[PDB]
Amino acid sequence: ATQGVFTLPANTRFGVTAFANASGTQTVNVLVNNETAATFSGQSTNNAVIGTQVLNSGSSGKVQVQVSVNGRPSDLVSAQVILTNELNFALVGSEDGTDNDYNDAVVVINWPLG
Amino acid sequence: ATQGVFTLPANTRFGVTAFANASGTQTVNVLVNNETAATFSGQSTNNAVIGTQVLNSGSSGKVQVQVSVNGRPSDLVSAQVILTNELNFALVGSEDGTDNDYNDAVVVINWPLG
Amino acid sequence: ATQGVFTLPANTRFGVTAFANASGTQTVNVLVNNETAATFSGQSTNNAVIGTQVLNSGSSGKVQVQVSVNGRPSDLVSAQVILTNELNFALVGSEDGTDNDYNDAVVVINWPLG
Amino acid sequence: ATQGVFTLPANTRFGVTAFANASGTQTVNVLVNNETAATFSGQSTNNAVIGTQVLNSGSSGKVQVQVSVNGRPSDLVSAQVILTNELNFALVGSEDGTDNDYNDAVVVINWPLG
Ligand SMILES: CO[C@H]1O[C@H](CO)[C@@H](O)[C@H](O)[C@@H]1O
Ligand SMILES: CO[C@H]1O[C@H](CO)[C@@H](O)[C@H](O)[C@@H]1O
Ligand SMILES: CO[C@H]1O[C@H](CO)[C@@H](O)[C@H](O)[C@@H]1O
Ligand SMILES: C[C@@H]1O[C@@H](O)[C@@H](O)[C@H](O)[C@@H]1O
Ligand SMILES: [Ca+2]
Ligand SMILES: [Ca+2]
Ligand SMILES: [Ca+2]
Ligand SMILES: [Ca+2]
Ligand SMILES: [Ca+2]
Ligand SMILES: [Ca+2]
Ligand SMILES: [Ca+2]
Ligand SMILES: [Ca+2]
Repeated sequence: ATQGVFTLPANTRFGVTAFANASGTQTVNVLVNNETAATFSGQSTNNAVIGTQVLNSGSSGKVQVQVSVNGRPSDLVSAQVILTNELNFALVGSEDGTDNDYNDAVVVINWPLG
Repeated sequence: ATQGVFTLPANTRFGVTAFANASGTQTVNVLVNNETAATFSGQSTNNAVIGTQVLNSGSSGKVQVQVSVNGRPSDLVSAQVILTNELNFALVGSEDGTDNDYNDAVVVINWPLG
Repeated sequence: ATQGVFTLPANTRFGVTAFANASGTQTVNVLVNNETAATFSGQSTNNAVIGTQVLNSGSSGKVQVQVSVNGRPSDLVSAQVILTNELNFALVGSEDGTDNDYNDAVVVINWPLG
Repeated sequence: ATQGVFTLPANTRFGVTAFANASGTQTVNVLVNNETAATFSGQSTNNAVIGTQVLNSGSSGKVQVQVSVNGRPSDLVSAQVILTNELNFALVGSEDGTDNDYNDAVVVINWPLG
């Protein structure tokens, strides 16, 4: 099943934050309406924030997260959770190797802001 | 129902990260085994990452999040999600006022690390 | 925070199913646009399905679950989960007593159908 | 990533419930410790409960859901969500074709019971 793709309300600002837990350098791309809107890279085995940004979901609301390590696409897991019918999380884990911890890059998207 | 209380794996490192989306200055307290282990604070209406820290869940694994604004406790919502039976997120929203956006302080706990 | 309230896409069919795990008879009311659209009741300590039905979310998409036992509303917990950006679950637990297992009536709403 | 595999607490009763939304007849097999413990089959495009049963997670706590149509395995998605640190839902969707609604068989596992 496709993972790392989310439909947000149109024209809405959202936060995106990435963490690293891996020997490999993680590259996280965030695409809005199929175009790159943010890119974070970094290396940590201690959950360091490797980037945070606020983006607008645009006319389509389509947001996609991709993760790669030295060009090799990571396998992704994802889901969206909504609390009290108001607060949205779109969550992504990724695996760059064999241990299947799926934390090598972790991406959190949250909305609404403000 | 009680919110913002999570049972983590014992003796295990986790990340805790807080975001602010409010006019009021937020204070987030993270308790491990009923003792304050981290405090974050800030003021942003644009998702500032007011704190992020790696903690150990200790012998009992009990982790609790509390949020206050100028000394008044905020109302909390929370849940835990698990992806691919391995990757864990404990999620907290909080409301300091009347609009019920529940994003005034947002806290994400993630494990495992490394 | 309010619990058991969900915004579905407008005019969309959804499933609603309730289970019982308690000594007392559970009455589950499902409201669409703030009117009772279905009512289920039954008693089980073994997760019996006490009702299942297909409903339409109507013009507003507003769906609410309420649970009553022994003449009093139960305390509710809830969340919505979306898998692969397609499959939606709106989940409700409820507590009628003192043990805080929150399973006394469990309600599952799922969409889309077909 | 692997989907449809959950680790439950050992020796614990849980509910498993399957729904169908597809032209193809769905077959759902629920494995406990790698042996089939329940099986449900049926065709519906209206969310029929093609089966619901109480099982015991046994010594291993390993529960796996498989879905097929006339022997052809469906693609699975899944996640687990925990409410108020107490109430567990393990969720499965499945896709037997090309439209990616992932609702062709939907399986919900809930615990604890009683
Ligand atoms: C050496 O192990 C670490 O690094 C690899 C490669 O980045 C990760 O897959 C793994 O989960 C660990 O974080
Ligand atoms: C002025 O409104 C903003 O600030 C208040 C007080 O902090 C929040 O409750 C609200 O959601 C907005 O973020
Ligand atoms: C005809 O379309 C229906 O049946 C196919 C095959 O079962 C499903 O994949 C699809 O989602 C619809 O439910
Ligand atoms: C048999 C018992 O019945 C009620 O007291 C419930 O609140 C308990 O959770 C338990 O199910
Ligand atoms: Ca890894
Ligand atoms: Ca890792
Ligand atoms: Ca607010
Ligand atoms: Ca706010
Ligand atoms: Ca109870
Ligand atoms: Ca009960
Ligand atoms: Ca399908
Ligand atoms: Ca279908």
